[PDB]
Amino acid sequence: VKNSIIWFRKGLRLHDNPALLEACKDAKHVYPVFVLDPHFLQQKVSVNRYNFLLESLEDLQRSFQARGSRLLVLRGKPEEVFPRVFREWGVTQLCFEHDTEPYAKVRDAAVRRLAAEAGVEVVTPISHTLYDTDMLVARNGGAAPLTMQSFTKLVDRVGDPPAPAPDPPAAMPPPAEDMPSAAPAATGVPTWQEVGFKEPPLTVFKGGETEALARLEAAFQDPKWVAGFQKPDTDPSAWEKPATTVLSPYLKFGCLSARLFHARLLEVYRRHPAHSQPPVSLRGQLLWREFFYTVGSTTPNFHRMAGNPVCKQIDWDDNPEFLAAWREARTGFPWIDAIMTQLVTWGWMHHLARHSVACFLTRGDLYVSWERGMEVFEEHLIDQDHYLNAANWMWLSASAFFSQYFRVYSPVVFGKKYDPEGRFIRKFLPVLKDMPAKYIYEPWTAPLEVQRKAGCVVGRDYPAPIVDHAVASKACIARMAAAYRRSK
Ligand SMILES: Cc1cc2nc3c(=O)[nH]c(=O)nc-3n(C[C@H](O)[C@H](O)[C@H](O)COP(=O)(O)OP(=O)(O)OC[C@H]3O[C@@H](n4cnc5c(N)ncnc54)[C@H](O)[C@@H]3O)c2cc1C
Ligand SMILES: [Cl-]
Repeated sequence: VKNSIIWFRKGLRLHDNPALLEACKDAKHVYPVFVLDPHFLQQKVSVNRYNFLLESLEDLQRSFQARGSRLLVLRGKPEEVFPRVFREWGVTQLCFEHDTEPYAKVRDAAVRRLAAEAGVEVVTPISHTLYDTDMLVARNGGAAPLTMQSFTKLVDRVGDPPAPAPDPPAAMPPPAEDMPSAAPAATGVPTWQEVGFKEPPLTVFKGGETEALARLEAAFQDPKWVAGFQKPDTDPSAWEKPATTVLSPYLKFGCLSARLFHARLLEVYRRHPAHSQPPVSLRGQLLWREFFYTVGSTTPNFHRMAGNPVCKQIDWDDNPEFLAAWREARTGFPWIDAIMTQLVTWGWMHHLARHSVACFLTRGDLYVSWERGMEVFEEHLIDQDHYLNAANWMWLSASAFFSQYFRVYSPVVFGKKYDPEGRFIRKFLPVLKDMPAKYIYEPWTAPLEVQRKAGCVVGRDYPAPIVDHAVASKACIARMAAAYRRSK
C-alpha cells in the first residue's frame, strides 16, 4: 500500500499545492506534517511572527479536519524525527515544496539521504516562486540577471508562469489510527504561551490560508484599482486602510500562492488594456520578489557583506548608541519613531515607510551597517523573508542594485507630503497627539509654551533629535562618494 507524508515548511495552504496532490494520489494514508523545534527561543523572533505561524497552522488544521484528516505538528529536528516515522507509518513517498534558502538546501539534502536509506520516494515540486528559478538562470546563459529590466525581459521570453494546481479532493486519506508518534496530545498546534513567549502579540494581521484568500478577494473588489496600480505613487502614511495589498506575510509563509495571485492579475489585465506595466504594476511587484529570489539563491553569502560578490564593501560604523536609538524608536524625529513603532506593534510597514527608516540608519544619517538594521527587521517583521529583507537593505544602503547615494530622504519633509496633519504620527506616537500640525514633524522647533500646552516637552516626554539631518546627511554622502571610488 502507499503511505505518504506531506511535509509543510512553507506552502502552508491547500490550494495550488502539487506536493499535496502527489501525496494523495492512490494513497491509503496521508500524514500531513509540520516539524517544530521546541528549543527555539532557548537559543531573534518576535511573538508577532511566531503567532502568525501558529495561526496559519490552526487554519491548516481546520482544513484537514473538514476533509476527514488531521495536521500533525511533530516536535524535534527533522533529521531525528523522519527516520522514526518512516518505519512506524510504513512510508513509501515523501512530498514537500522546494525551498531555495541556504539552511533549507542543507536540511533537505539530509532528509533526502535518510529517505533513500528507508526506500522512500521524494517528490519536490516548485510552487513557492512563479517559475523554476534554476530554469530562469539556465535560460539566461547560466547566470542570473542583475537588473529588473533584463529580468523582466527574460520572463517575457520564457512566457507565462505555470497555472495554479487544482484543488485537493474533498476527502483525504486520514493518518492511520493508534500510531504512537501521531498521538493527538503530542501533535497538537501549541499556543504562543506554551512555546515560552511572555508578552502577547499586538499585530492586526491574522495568519492562515483562509485570511489570505479573503484579503486577495478584497483587493480584487475594485479591478480598476488593481489595473492602474503604481507602487511609487502609493501612500506610506495610510494605516486605517493600507495603500498596498498587505499580502507579504501570506506570500512569505505560503498561505497564498504567487501563481494564483499572478493568474488573477492576468484575468484583470485582459479586460483593462491600459493597465500598468512592470516594474510599478502589481504584477511587477511579484516580479521583484522573483528577481531577488533568483539572484539570491544563486549568489553565495547573499545575506552578508563579506564574501558577497554583489555587495559593495563599505566601512560602516560601529555605533551601538545610534543603533539603540533607531531600534527603540527614540531618534527625535517623529516620522522615524512612528514607523519603528509600527514595526514592533504590527510587524508590517508600507514599502516607502521601510525606505525612510532604512535610509536614515544606513547611508542617510547614522551610517550604521545595513546588516544591523536587517537583524532588527528579521526579529519584528511578520513578512520576514531571507532574500527579500537582504536585497532591499542592500538597495537602500546603496550597496547593490542601487547606486544613487545623492538621493537622501528627509526625515521631516517625506511624510509631510502625504500626511501634513500628522495623522500617522499621532496614532503610533500618542505623546504627540496634542501637538499642532505645524510642529509635529519638528517638535523641537515649537515654542516651549506650545510644548507645555500640548503636554509634550522635548527632552522630557519626547527626545530631542539625535542628529542634525543637514549635517549628518552631508557627512554620509561624502563618505559614500569616497567609498565608490576606492571600490573601483
Ligand atoms: C529595508 C527593506 C526590507 C524589506 N524586507 C522585506 C521582507 O523581509 N519581506 C518582504 O516580503 N518584503 C520586504 N521588503 C519589500 C517590500 O517593502 C514589501 O514586500 C512590501 O512592503 C509588502 O507590502 P505589500 O504586500 O502590501 O506589497 P504590494 O505592493 O501589495 O506587493 C505585492 C507583493 O509583491 C512583493 N513585493 C512588493 N514589493 C517588493 C519589493 N520591494 N521587493 C520584493 N518583493 C516585493 C511582496 O511579496 C508583496 O506582498 C523590504 C523592503 C525594504 C525597503
Ligand atoms: Cl524627501
